[PDB]
Amino acid sequence: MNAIGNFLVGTPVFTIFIALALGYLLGKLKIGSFTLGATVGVLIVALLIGQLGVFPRDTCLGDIFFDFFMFAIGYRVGPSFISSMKKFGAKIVYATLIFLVSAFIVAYAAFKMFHIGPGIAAGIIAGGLTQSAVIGSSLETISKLPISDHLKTLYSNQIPIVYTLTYVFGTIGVLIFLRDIMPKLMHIDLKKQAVKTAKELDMIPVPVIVASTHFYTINDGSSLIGQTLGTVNTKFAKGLVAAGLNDSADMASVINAGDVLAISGGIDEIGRAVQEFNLLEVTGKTKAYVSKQVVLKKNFSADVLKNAQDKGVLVATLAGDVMDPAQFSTLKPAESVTLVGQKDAVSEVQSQLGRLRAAENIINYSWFALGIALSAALGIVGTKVSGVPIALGGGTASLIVGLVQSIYRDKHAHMDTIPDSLLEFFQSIGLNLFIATVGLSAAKTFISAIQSMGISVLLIGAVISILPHIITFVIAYYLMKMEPISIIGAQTGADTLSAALNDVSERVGSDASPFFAAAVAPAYAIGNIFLTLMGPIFIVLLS
Amino acid sequence: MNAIGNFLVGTPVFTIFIALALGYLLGKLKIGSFTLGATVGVLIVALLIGQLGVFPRDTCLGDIFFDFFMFAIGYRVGPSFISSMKKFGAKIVYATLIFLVSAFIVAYAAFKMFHIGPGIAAGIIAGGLTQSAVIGSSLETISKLPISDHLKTLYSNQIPIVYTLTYVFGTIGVLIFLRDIMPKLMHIDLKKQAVKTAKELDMIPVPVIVASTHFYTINDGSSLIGQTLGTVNTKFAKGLVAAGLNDSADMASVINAGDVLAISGGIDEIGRAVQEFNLLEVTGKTKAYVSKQVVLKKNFSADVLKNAQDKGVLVATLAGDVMDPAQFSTLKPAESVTLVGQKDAVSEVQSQLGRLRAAENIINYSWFALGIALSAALGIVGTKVSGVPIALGGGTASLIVGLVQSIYRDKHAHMDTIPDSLLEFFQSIGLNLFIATVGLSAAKTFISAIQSMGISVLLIGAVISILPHIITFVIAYYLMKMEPISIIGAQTGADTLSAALNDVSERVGSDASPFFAAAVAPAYAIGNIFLTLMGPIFIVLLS
Repeated sequence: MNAIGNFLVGTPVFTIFIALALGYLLGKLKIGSFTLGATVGVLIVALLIGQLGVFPRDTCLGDIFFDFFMFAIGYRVGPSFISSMKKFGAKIVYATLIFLVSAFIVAYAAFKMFHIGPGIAAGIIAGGLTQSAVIGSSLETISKLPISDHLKTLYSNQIPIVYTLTYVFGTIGVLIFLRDIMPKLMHIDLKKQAVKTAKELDMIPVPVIVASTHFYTINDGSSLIGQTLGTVNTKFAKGLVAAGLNDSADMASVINAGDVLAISGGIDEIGRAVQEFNLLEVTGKTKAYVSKQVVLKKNFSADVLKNAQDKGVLVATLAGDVMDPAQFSTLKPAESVTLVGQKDAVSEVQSQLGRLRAAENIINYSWFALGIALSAALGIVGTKVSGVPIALGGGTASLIVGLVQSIYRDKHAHMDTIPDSLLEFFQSIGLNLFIATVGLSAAKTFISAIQSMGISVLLIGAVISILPHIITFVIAYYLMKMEPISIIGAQTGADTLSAALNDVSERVGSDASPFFAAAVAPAYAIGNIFLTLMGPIFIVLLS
Repeated sequence: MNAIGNFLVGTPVFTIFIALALGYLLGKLKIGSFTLGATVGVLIVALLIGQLGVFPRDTCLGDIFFDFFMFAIGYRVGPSFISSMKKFGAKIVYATLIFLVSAFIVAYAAFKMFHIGPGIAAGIIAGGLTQSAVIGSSLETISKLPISDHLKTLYSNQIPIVYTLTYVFGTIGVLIFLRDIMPKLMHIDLKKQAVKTAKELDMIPVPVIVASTHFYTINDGSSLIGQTLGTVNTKFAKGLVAAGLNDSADMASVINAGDVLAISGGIDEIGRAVQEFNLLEVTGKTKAYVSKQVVLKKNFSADVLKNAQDKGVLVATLAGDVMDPAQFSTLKPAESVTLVGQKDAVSEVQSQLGRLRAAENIINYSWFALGIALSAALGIVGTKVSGVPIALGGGTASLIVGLVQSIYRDKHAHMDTIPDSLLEFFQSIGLNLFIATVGLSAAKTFISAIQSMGISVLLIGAVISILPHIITFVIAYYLMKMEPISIIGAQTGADTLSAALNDVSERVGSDASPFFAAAVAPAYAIGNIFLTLMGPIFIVLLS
């Protein structure tokens, strides 16, 4: 099997993209009502592939794709972050500070009970709590510690192996617990509860009747013949604007036989007018009638918005449904109205109302590249506390950069934005590629550590990974009376388990995935910082 | 400036994603009617950034993104490749074999005239003809050559520097020549000529009247009252199918007052029926009426397709427009029909006609990953000819894999496909990232080679890069009577200038970009192979 092993280690792209192809197929497997999922299928396939030969750890593609994934989450959760935090931000920050202290207490108790060594303790924490930087901080701390050189070398060798052994369960077992067992224990369905919580806020509006233009043709003998376009437009009720005879929006032309009288507004109102006047619909071939999206200026005038109907343009909300005139005063600046009608009339009320909103299909390459560059530059930033180095790291820096960038773009919508399909693809493939890389990097060491310290360390790692979640769940749900989706998001952020984000978001759906990411984000930063600090203090205490 | 240089070299992601952000902004600059373009803006910004400090060449992100770009082109050009090759494939293969021999003749003549050394000759060819593997093949050949060790070392040192000096002009000047000067010299507009050539084939159909369902409400006193749904459906002309009273598609129910009579078909025909019966349109709230896309089976029955109208389902082409019944016999198998109507009736005729077609919005992660893995595995393949190693390489292997994968997916459409927006984003960012990486890698050597061999080598490289294009253009347009877009595509493929693909495709537009890529692809492979072989023979001849 030396040929297969040599080929797989020689070509890294082939291995990481053949573990990402079979991994998804394995994830699509459904047993009963339980689906393995893409992340668990990739972490299972990558280990088996990595058993074939030795694979060095690749920090060149995996880290960049993880940065892309974190930026995708931060950009997708941008607009709703403030609204989510105003409702549930202090509860989440009080649940992130309970999981961490509970994990500290449980780890200390187990380590004291089972006389666990310092290196094994730091490896177990780094694996079960799914924080990789713990190994580096522990290496630095054990280097500083005044111990014998042989003991320091032994601990520094023990740390990576225990981390690799425990990390396998700390990604599958914890994810299964907080994704399948947890909703059942809380007597709720993840999808249903997330949708209901998102409906409690203004996230998912009902589909609205879009207001459009129909090119009706006037037949001879109609009562509309012999009357001006302005007269007919005034005679029409709200939600029915005459956009102009033929291709002209002038208000003084008379309706002679053989002319097209384009009518804009809602479907039911247009149908009532059609039944009233016995008009015949014709699929008119004209490019002079359009719907534009206008971002209102800082001092948008109410008079022009009110009189756009008189000018011949239908004003509507961004969704597409026509809005009541009383809403005109209510809405705002920075709100995006939609102007529907003739080109000449829509290009003037827009000129007096604000500026055109950029469509979602266009991709802002400069915006995306600047976001990635600033994410890297901010992840560089760090500081040392009590001789222990900490930093924002790729995850936190990318999350913050995505948040601020999306908020700025939402505030000023005249600039283009990265499409949601692209953001979803990056969110999916970025985390899965990182999981594949780390699983391929650590499979032989995992099977080797099955033989030595195989059972005790694995079981203690499972206990330290599972028990804090249980106690924090009991405290939050039975005493702190949270909502289930907030509990799950706060725990996922506190544990710093990025693998759970993709799976829980895909089970929730795109409707409340922004709510889940918003719940995760504040917990994620505090969990990252405290878990990074968790290793060195444990090493100092135990040894 | 040592702090800035150290930070930029230390963080590679920051540098390559800050040269990709300012690069696009510089590319958006428009002077007169000439736009620099994204690729030239990135190659200009990256050189200035690379003058700050020394940057090692990164083959980890740039090569993978180039593979992604080539796969994106190969997948986008998949379905139309055979149709394009049947019309213009031999002309393109006869223009790829003229550019290469012309370049050989011109390079040999210039090298003999100016007593150009072997290493400088190989570097000039590798730079002007934009083929990087030439430097490696030349290094191997000069290693084999029985020359003095000092002379071999001198040539091996000279090759990279001359390549770096000449590569700057061989990407900007040639692109400008074949993108701006060439259309003007051919008295055609690139966009207009490409659109006309695509219209000559069946690529861009005119927008078609989509056939939909309108939920009309029957009012009291209507002539439709007292008649069965089947009777009304038979009384309706072609293109008007009664999809069922209320939410039931049964053919025997009578039309009582207060019922919704959903009518499916074309807008103008529905409007004529509305004028005939004075029906009132209502935005009915029902999810039981849908349009599905059905891929016909190998033995699709004509009888069921003909009688779908009687059953209560409108059959239409994949575009959306209703089709004539005589077209039913014409168709097929593998053609995708569209069935519009009630859920119960559409889920049965589909069951007897074939299988549902997968929507474009869904992304096939397994398909994409398998494509990338097979691209890498095929790029591994190679062989040696006359002691000179050649291989398919990333470009050719990825192009072939994308072609075959897209053709297979088009043949069997029941499986999902990678979205076109994602393919476009990869095609854009993949090449630009590679350009940024190579420009950052070679800027100090470029400015240094400005001082030594600054003018003569640069001018000879420009001549060898430009003149073969001119003579092959004259031969093709004035004697071989080609079309302009085919000439441009064949030259771009023969020169193996992947940087021109993105810019010419973006100027052409998405309408005929598949035609341009199809014209490029066969030229690209032969150009790659012959340019790879071009170096060693020149070294052997000159020295």
